Amino acid sequence: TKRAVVFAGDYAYIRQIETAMKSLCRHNSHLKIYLLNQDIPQEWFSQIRIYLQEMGGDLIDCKLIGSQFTFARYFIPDFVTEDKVLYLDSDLIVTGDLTDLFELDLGENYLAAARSCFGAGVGFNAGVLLINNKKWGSETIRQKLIDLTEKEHENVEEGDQSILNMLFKDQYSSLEDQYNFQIGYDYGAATFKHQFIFDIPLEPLPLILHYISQDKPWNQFSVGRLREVWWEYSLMDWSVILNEWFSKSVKYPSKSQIFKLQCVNLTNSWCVEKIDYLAEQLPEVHFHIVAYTNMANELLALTRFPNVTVYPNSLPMLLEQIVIASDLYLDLNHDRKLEDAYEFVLKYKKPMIAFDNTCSENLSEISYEGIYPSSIPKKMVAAIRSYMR
Amino acid sequence: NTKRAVVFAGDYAYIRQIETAMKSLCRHNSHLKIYLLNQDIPQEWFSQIRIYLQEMGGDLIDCKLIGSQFMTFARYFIPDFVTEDKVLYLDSDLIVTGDLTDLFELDLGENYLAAARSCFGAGVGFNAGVLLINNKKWGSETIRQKLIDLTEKEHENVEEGDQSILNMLFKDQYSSLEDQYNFQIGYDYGAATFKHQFIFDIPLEPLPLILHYISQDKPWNQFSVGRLREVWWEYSLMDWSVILNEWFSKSVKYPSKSQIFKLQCVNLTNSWCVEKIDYLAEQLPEVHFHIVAYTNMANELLALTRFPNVTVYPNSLPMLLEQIVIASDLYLDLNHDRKLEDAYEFVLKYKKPMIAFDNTCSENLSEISYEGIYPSSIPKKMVAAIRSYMR
Ligand SMILES: [Mn+2]
Ligand SMILES: [Mn+2]
Repeated sequence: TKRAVVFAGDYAYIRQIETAMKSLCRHNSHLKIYLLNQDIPQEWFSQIRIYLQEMGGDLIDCKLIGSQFTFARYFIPDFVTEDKVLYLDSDLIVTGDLTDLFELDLGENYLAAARSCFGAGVGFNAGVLLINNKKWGSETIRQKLIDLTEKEHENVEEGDQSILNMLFKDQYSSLEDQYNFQIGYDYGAATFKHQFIFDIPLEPLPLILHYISQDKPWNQFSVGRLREVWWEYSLMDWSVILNEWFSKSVKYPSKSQIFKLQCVNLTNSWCVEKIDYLAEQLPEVHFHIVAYTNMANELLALTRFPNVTVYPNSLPMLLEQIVIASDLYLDLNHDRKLEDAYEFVLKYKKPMIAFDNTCSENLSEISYEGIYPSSIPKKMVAAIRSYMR
Repeated sequence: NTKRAVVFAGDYAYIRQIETAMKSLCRHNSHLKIYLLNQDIPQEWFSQIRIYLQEMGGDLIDCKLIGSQFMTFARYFIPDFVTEDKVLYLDSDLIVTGDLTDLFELDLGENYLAAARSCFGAGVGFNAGVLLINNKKWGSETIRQKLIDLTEKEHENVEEGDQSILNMLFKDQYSSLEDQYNFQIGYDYGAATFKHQFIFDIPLEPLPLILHYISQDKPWNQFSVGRLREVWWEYSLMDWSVILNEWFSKSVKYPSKSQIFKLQCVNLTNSWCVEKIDYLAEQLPEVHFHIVAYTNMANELLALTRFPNVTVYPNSLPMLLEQIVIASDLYLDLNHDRKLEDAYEFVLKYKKPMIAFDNTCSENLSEISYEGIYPSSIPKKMVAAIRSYMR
């Protein structure tokens, strides 16, 4: 059975994130990792998802694209479905079996959280949270965290960590220091002459190393201890991690599914009739959605699907190569139709289909191999599948 | 067999591009001595990747451009670092898809370089992203300085960074490379913009030997419009183990130089000058030297990142030094006066041997404090002394 973990980071931190995830996975099978992000490319998710699945888990691309949306942590209950989830920062390393941490009862607590810097900071450290997702959702904790941040964000040193403290004061149980061992405090410890911090044993290795502060181990120069450990995981090939688990008979089939069809549309509108439904309904079809300008969030968010490539600011000749490379044109876009498409559809004799509300006004029913009901799009799903061999 | 010289140039921010480019090269070509011109790539990366290149009969050379004698123009300094008579320069925004022997073995004669044309002929001159360089002649004819002087003169009235200058100076003096050895597939947006339709009829089966993803439209961005996006990602996401296992099956497998340290040495400095530290690091690869300061460090010291066996710790603090001193075998009191008390306090307290050069002793705590004072003019004695503390 699957244990739920969540990270949040943009593509600029993909090296840290991937590493955090590598360490985690090294020592823990059956992980359903949810990754909140905005800009991480989809080829990365396709490949890493294969590995997670092979270890009896999964990888969920949670796109924070839309006006309703770094304070990504806040949105955890909007994406995560299980009752309990572990949030983890990306500037950190997992050194062993986290069973205890996973299997811990929160009771009526909103979350479990370790103290800031071994007792030196106020409150708890936000970098490891065993979260009661059921209660975060069913108590509207997301919107509460949002509204608390509008009301006073300046009056609070330390970002969303201070806000999570300010809301959950005395409403959290507490994790031991080794499940969020803030080795990155070293520079601050040394700064404030906290001599006994350097006396804490680093053998055996703490279960979670959290390299807080600006003094990061992956930088050129770092003064903090355990710099060498981050690099062990960062430079570890995924095949090392996997062969460990395929040595101890923990091996599952992936879903590296290949496409049985290549579909394309060119749009000059945010609205592409049933594109989301068609995407989820046809995993085996790569949809190519092209534009000549910037795209609105409703389309950019299609990055969440493994099987949809989106092309903002393309050009006619690039569209043309896609049409050549395609099996089927889907005439789904609403407002102004762009002529270049019909041109290329005729030119390379490409079949075309549409919905009753997305047909061209300045065109005729022989141009379409079928016109399908936009309120019964499963009929379009069956039509599309009929072009597969 | 023997090694073919290759040089990349790029900073840490592009490490994902650099490493991918190096994976696609190594996937298809064994026995590569790779040089890499940079200022901020951490040593742990080099250490690990070096192991791989060597296992394939090659090597990886950290070419650190730290010091006022030197990054957008890193190419210029190729003939200061590279020692072979011929070297292949490569941009890091690119993929190698096969055997490059025809390129490596090409005779330049008296040509200073070989290059492919810019954008299939669309642009003026050659593209600077793949260069078969006559390094012997670049060195022997002071090309680095002329490139710097032609950049000093008329930098303001040229447009392509240092490709302009490269083309300005070598105009009518290079042999040509076929397009497939610098296939600028990244020109696709540009070729679509200016309606160069025939660009798009150039067949991409079989795959060009060198794909070069020029322009702001990169295949590794969230979105891009250019073709052959898939192939960059095929390499980026490939484990090094696949590359190595492919070679081992074709009987190409060399042992690595995995040196393991026999001693740990430390110094705290308040100056740029740490007596013989370069000499010492070179003579003593089996010794891990740790050089610490409480402030920024000068380039002479930051440059020590070139050695695989020296860690350098700018902006450290007393309690951090304390922990390095605890873990270490020997204190080398090499800094050039303005001795910081902390070192001597930690040295006594944890009962650490401490040696020095004749020109680098404290004036205060006299010659019983040092287990040996060695000659600064005969530093081979300090070397032999350091090894006598090994086990
Ligand atoms: Mn953090
Ligand atoms: Mn380039």
